Parts: sequence; structure tokens; C-alpha cells
Amino acid sequence: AGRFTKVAAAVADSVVTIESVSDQEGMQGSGVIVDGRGYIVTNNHVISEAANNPSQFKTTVVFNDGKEVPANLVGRDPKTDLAVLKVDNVDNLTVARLGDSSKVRVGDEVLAVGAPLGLRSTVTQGIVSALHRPVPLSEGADTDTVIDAIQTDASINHGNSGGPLIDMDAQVIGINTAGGLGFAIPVNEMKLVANSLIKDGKIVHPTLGISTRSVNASGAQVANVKAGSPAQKGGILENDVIVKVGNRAVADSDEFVVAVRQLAIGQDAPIEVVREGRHVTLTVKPDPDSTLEH
Amino acid sequence: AGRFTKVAAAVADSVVTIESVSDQEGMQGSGVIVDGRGYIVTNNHVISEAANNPSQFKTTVVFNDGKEVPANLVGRDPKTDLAVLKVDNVDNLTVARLGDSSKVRVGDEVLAVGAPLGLRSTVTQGIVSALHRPVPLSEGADTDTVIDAIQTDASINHGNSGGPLIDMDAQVIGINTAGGLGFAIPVNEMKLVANSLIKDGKIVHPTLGISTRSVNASGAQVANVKAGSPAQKGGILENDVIVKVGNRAVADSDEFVVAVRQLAIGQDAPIEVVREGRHVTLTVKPDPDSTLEH
Amino acid sequence: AGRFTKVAAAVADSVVTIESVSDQEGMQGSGVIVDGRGYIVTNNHVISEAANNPSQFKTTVVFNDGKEVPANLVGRDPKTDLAVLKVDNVDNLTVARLGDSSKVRVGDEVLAVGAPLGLRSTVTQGIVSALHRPVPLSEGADTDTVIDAIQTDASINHGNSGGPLIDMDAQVIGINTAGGLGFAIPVNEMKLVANSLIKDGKIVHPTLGISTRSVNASGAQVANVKAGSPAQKGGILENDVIVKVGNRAVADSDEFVVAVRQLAIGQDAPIEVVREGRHVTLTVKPDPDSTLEH
Repeated sequence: AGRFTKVAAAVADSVVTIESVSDQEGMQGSGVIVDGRGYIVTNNHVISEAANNPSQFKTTVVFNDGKEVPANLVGRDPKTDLAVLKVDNVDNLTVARLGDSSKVRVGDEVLAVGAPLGLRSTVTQGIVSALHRPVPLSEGADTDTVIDAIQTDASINHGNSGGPLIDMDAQVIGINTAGGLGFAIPVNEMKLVANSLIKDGKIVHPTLGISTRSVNASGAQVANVKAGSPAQKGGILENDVIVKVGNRAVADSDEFVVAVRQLAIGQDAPIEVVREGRHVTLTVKPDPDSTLEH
Repeated sequence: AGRFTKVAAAVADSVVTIESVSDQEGMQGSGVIVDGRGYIVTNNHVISEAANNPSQFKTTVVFNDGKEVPANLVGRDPKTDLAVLKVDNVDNLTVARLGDSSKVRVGDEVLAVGAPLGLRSTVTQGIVSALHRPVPLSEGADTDTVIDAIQTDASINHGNSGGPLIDMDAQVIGINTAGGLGFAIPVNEMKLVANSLIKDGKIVHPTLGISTRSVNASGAQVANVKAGSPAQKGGILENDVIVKVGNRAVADSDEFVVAVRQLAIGQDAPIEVVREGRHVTLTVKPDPDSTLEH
Repeated sequence: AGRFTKVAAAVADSVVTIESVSDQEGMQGSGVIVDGRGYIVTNNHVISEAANNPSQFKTTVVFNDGKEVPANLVGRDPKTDLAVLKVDNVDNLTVARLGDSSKVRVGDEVLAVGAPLGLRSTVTQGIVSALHRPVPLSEGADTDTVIDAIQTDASINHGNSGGPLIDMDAQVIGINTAGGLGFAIPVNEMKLVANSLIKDGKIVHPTLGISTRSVNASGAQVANVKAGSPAQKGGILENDVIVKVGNRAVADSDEFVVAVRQLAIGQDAPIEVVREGRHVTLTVKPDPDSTLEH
């Protein structure tokens, strides 16, 4: 048995097809069993259209052994392209073994696994090619976003989006997202997000009220500041060049989006700004993006 | 010597360049020696233009050691993108070792080998990423087709189309076809087809008289039914949704094309159809696509 | 520690980010330390714009440990897409170990390494897929060119262009160039070129005065002959089909460009030509492309 053949075989039972249909449309993606009670993690774009049009879409989970079971949406987070599903009273679930993405190294070998019964499901091979790489992501009326991601040269496509990125111990180290290099959501973010979606059906992310574009001082140049926003109360002005958010230096607007999200809500945070040749350090207190659930 | 270096080296002598030229055009592809009498398997699109314009095209086989020998066309099958060539009275042919594609597993490592002396011939590495994956294929006045294929994440391109897909035992498990994932014709189909082309210069495939498009019941929706066709005599009507052909469930029109071909000619076969909300099981007897050679 | 993880880690300190900025623009690429005095090899397209606009561009070398040091241009060769930089009085440089690209085999495993601190720097894995493969290359007012290159199925992109292509002994066997297969400049050419750029700030290549396009006799068809050129004095005429230059057969115009460059300047060289159905062998003496530095 080949070295990758064995690892691929060992997780097949933990990876499911997810299928949303209506009267005139179908979607299909991959997901992974992360909990014996029947919790399935997939990425938010796979179920996006079912979540926005629930009166017209039905969602099913098809298991490795061909069993087909109805599924219900627990929660979703368009900002990390994650989502959680739930099947009830299904026995003999093989649960995927979650790794620790803070121990992964540039150069480790990985498999990007799609669901064995997906229409065009793929399993691909490569290495980890970069870590903590911000990447933007665009399929419905959901917001665009950016994720600190794992980069790999294994192909990530429609056939394995939502499935797991797998180390050589057959451990999940990320969730593939196709929203020729590929990217996955690191499993440690996946755990935080999924933990919060299972409890509350929602996660709350920090917000500041800024829109930025990338810059020759280099960084994220402020394009617009919302009135009443934390940014306003903190003194940020248009044409300012953000170079640091909290204790994260900021290379461009993509890294800006990610840096705001790892701030604590309602705590003071330093913002470092280059303003008409002068260096300025402001202080902002991030707002929650959704005040009722907070 | 590297692990792949050794396998690549061990088959180089079995892989030949195939070269079709005229007064104003050239084509070039790869082929593989499958028989000591001098039989070479390549894919049909590599020689397509020589086969349709034989008064103007000449075909040559260039061997690993630089020898250049004239070649003759034994037979070709546009429906599986396969073709067989023949060189005469060439001694010391190293024949490729044919594997068994029914023993290949998702995850096995493979090499996709082009001819060592091809202009831009490539040798690439990956794994088997899916099995029995229908794929459509489009370079002359030949019919389009669909093949139950091996999928791999090794790159398949002009530089190794027609060469062999190779396991770690240096055994041929498929024929690469470029007609970023790649596909190959599984060696077990290759054997059946080539066996029939060497004997008869032709192969006969079943036909039904249907054209289909993919479907929300899901499957292959009937777009047109030929008059006098087996489909007519069997009761198939336009707007019917084929969901099963023989004992093969049918996911879309691509899998429909492949499912018809593994039917026996002139034997009764069940077709399962969804017709105005009702499920219907018809009975058709496939015709040969070419009645004289049958 | 994974097998590739170890090799990647072992060269990280030899690979630097190269950064050219102005008032309104930035470029960024990878380079590699090839000499303890502080010599860095990168490819010419990474620094092209700084070299043509030196009054407005500044060039910096950022090391693995975050240190940022000014850099100066030693010499560059657009014809091989190579360039040499120099940092002064930097201690504890880990110098990259140069391999021998004449010992590399089709099938060897390789890593294509970008600088660890590059914005979007990548590290990718594959095999050597072909050797001595001419490839054309196009980012400023620099000439286009063609290089006898190493081909690999490791991805080569903006994130590792200029970095090293690495064998499993952690030895540099080529310089990646992004000017889905990738190509690198073989390390043995890199050594010759860099040796000459460090001494003279220039390299002199042979020239003949011909422009060609590819051909049904196959080869490089002569499109134009400069007046006074070596080609003129040697008898080459338009519509001639060059099939051999020196002792290198010539498949197309791309291989023509490369074959001229390995000729000796000012020595007689045979050119083989097909002219109105007849085979003709001419004699040309290549001129230097730059007569003062010669």
C-alpha cells in the first residue's frame, strides 16, 4: 500500500458529501465529521445559497458508505468561510482527528481530500508552501473576506473544497477552500470558530469602520472612515497609511483585514499611522460587528 | 539514484515519439511499445489528421536511441481516443510492461511519461486523484467523446499525451490523454480496444440513438431521439430523465455516454426513467454503431 | 521532521528578499547568497526597472533574520535573465552550496524556494521534467531572450522567482525564473555568467545578425539578415532553413537563439542550411554583441 494511499484511506470515512438542492438548482461540496454527536464542518460558500434561501433549499449529508441523511445548519461565518452542520442520531460516526496547525512547517507533505462519493471529488498531494498568508475570498449575497491561510501546492478545487487538509499522521490541519496554488483555513481557527458556532449559532468579530487599499511608507491606505465608527473616535483620517494594528505589522490591505479580526472587542488597541510624512500612533477601541449577540 | 528517476529511466526505451508531417504541417505526440511484433499504442487525436488525410501525411516513429522508422496505422477508435501503430522488422524492442488498472488506488504515486526525444516532451509526477471519472474530450473532423478515466494531479500536456501513466513498479496503468488536473485512459480499456484494433482494424461500440443534457430527479435529460433508433422502439421520449443504464446509475450526460458503451450489443438492457414525476423502467436493445464490421 | 521540511529549512538562511522601490512603485523578488564577500544572484527581470532608472530606484536586501541592508548592482545579463548584487561588510552570511547541473536527471525531486520573508513568497515541490529545454522569456525595456533551461513541475511564480531550485542534498542546481510547468536557469550557466559579471560588470555574447521563425526540412527559417552582419559575409540568405549551428542541431527558432550563444566569438563555425531543396553548409564567424567590452 502506497504511503499516501494509506493516509487517504484512513480518513475517507470522516469526509462527507454535502448537497443542497432546490426545484431548479443543485450545489455540492465536501465536509468533515469533527464531533461524534454529528457535527460537520464545511466552508460557508458551499451552503451559502441554502442559508439565504431556506424555504427553497434542502441540505443532505451523504456518508462514505452511501447512507444519505438530512442535515441542519447550526451556524455559519462568512468572514472565515466556515460553516457547521448537524446530523441527528447517526451511529458509528468515524470522527476526524484534529491536528494543531501551529506545529505545521513549510515543506511538510499534505493531502487535500474531497468526499469519496462526490460527483467530481478529488484527492491531491503537495507540500505546505507558506503559512499565515492573507488571502482574499469572493457564491451569493455574502460579504467578501480575507483569511490568514495555509498555502499549499496541492491543487484545491471544487472537488475537494470543504474537505480536510491532512498531514502524514492522517490529522486534519486545515479546511480546504476553493473560494495554481491552493489555500486552507488553519485548523486552529476552525476550532475557535466552530466552537463558537455550536454554542451560539453565531460568532462576533471586531470592527473599526475603515476601508483601505494597498500602497512605494508601505501598507494599507485609508480610503473611507464611517461616521461614528471606532476609527473616527480614534482619530483616523482618510489618506492615512496604516502600518501596524495591535502588535501586527501590516503589509497591505489584505493583511489589514486579518489584523483587525485578531483584536479584542472593546479593548484599547494601538494603530500606527504615517500621516503627511510624520509617524503617528493612534488608539482605537474596536466595536463588535453584531451588538445584540455580543 | 532518486526514486522517480529510477522508474522514469526504466521505461524510457518503451516510449516513442510519433511524428506526422505533410508539405505544410507537422504533428508530434508520444506512444508506447505494447508488443514485440512492433505494435505501438497512442491516442487517436495524435494521428487524427494523418488518418483522415492519408494521401498527404506520413507517419514516423522515433525510438529512444534516435532510430527513425516508418509507421503504419493499424486501427483507431475516436470513441476511446486510442490508436494503434505498427513498425515492421525492428529488433531489440523493449516492450512496456502492462499493469492492471483495476488494482490502482486513490493516492498511489504515478509518473506521466512523454517520449525522451519529443520536442517539448515532459515527465511529471503526482498521485491518482480519482478513478472511474467520466471526462469529455474534444483535433480534426472526429467525433467528441467521453471516457471513464483515471484522474491524476500529475500534469498531462502536449509533451506527454500518448505516453504511459506509470506506477511505482514501472508498470503501465494508463495512457495519458491531453484531448490543472490530468486524465488517462485506464490500461484495461486500452487492452480491450487495442486487442480488437489489431485483429479487425476496427471496434464496434453499442449505440441507442439518444442525445442528452445534464440536470435539481437528477441525471441525463433526453434532448432528442432518432427515428428508428433502439431508443424509439424501447419507448424513450424527449424530456425523460435517464437515471440508470444497465446496472450503472447515471449522474449526468457525461456518465450517460460512458454507461451506454459498456452495454452488450443486441441484448436487452433496462433503462430507468423519471417521466412527469413518475418512475418508469424501459427496455432497449442497443444497436452496433457500425453494422457491417459487426 | 519531514523530508522536504528539512531541506527547505537548511537553505532558508541563503535566500534573501530583494526590494526595489521608488516614490510611486515597488518591486520584490528572491535572490540567493552565492559568495561570502556578499554576492547575491537574482534574475535580471527582478531588478530590471531599478537598473534602467537608477536615479529614482533604491534596492534593498532583507535577510532571513529580518536585517535590512542596502544593495548595489554589480552587473546584469538580460540574455540569460541573470543579475548580481552586492552587500558590503555583512558578517555571518550563510552561503548557498552550489551543485552541478550536468549531473541532474529527469525524475529527481526538487524544491523551488522563495525568500522566507517575501510578501507572498512560496516554496513548492516537484521533479525535474526535462533538461536542456529552450524557453523564451519576456519586465521593462529589456530584450526578449531564450534559455536552455531546466523544466520542472514544481510551480514557479512571483513568490519564488529569483530563488534557488534545490536538490535533495540542499544544493542549488538552478535559479528559478518566472519571466503549469516552471523553468530554472541551470546552475552551471549561472556560474559562468556570474563569474563574468563579478569581474567585468558585463558579459559578451556572440551575435550573427539573423532573425528567424520556426518551420513540415524543419528548423529555423531566416526572416531577415542585417547588412554587414557575419551572416551576410557568410552567405546566409532570407528563406534559408537553418538546421544546424556549430555542432547543435536546431529544431526551431527558440533552439536557434540558444545555439548561437554557445558559439565562440571570432572563430569559424559551420551553419547548415536547406536552400531551395538543396542542402548547403556555410561558414560564419560570430561577432561580439558588444565590441568595446570584448
